[PDB]
Amino acid sequence: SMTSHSWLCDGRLLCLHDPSNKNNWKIFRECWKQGQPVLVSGVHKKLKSELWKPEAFSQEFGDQDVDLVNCRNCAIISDVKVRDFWDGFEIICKRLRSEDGQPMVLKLKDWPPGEDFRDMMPTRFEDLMENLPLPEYTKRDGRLNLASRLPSYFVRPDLGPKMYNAYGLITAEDRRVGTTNLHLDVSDAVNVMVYVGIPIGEGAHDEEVLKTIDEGDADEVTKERIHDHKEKPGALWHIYAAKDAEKIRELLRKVGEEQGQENPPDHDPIHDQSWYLDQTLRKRLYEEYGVQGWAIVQFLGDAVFIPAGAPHQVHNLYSCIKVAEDFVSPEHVKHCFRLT
Ligand SMILES: [Cl-]
Ligand SMILES: [Cl-]
Ligand SMILES: [Cl-]
Ligand SMILES: [Cl-]
Ligand SMILES: [Mn+2]
Repeated sequence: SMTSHSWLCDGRLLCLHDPSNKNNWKIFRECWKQGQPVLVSGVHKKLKSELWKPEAFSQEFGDQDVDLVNCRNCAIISDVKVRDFWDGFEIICKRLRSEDGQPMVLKLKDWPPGEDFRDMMPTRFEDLMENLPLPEYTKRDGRLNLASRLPSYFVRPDLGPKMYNAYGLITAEDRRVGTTNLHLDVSDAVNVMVYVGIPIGEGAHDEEVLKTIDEGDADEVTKERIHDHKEKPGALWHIYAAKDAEKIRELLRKVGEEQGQENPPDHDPIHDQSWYLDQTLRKRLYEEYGVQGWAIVQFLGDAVFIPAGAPHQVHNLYSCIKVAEDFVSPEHVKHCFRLT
């Protein structure tokens, strides 16, 4: 039977089932006011799927110049063509190679650049913004979005959306690396999985995806979504409550010292965006600092709501296209205020 919602993370995570339900706000707002993230499934079924394929991004924009990042080592690959990224998205043999002659795991940096999404891709912008869940919170002019209503005493987000495009991580060594490192934002965000590309040529790395989710600390209901429904899994997230950020800073300052980094006692390891919390660091955060997170697997069409001030990291299981919009909910406006 169709249901309004379910729970993940052993009851700590709301999952809404109908992205366009005019009553979602009544369930959402009680979880959101406590500083929890929220998951909304099924947004892919509202979108024009032909607008979100990698082949169409290559055909229409392939001649633009861009930089990429090598996710394994943080190296920047300067001033290449955007088709060099898209044409290897799903076909491994077509990927750029490192000196070792392996195909690289790559992320496309800042594309479309700055606030240009709307200008470059007007039809995609319409399709996304018209189908965001919780529209009174997430639309530019929604009645519960304060982004356009605050004076300069508050940090206001840029005009979005922002696109996040990157290959999936592959090997047992890759399990310790991020697509996006641990960091926080002063605004609220909604991030949608609009496309998941499951490769071919070295397509058979299905078993290291299972070990990654297991060791990622995912719940038994999330493990059922794979085996039972055959939905396409994109990315493994870890999110932490805004109130735990300083304990996470304290762990990461201790670890930097142990690893002979040399840093002033005040420096901000979260703001540096230089860390990925692997199984060892997550266990140490729980045991030694008493901090528990939410481990979330974002499938095709899932929308992740990230609260202002919440530290978070992302690890792509397969090749993904994500589109995110920032907003300022009244519940969390404290987090972008410039005083006390
Ligand atoms: Cl809060
Ligand atoms: Cl467009
Ligand atoms: Cl709403
Ligand atoms: Cl990063
Ligand atoms: Mn982010």
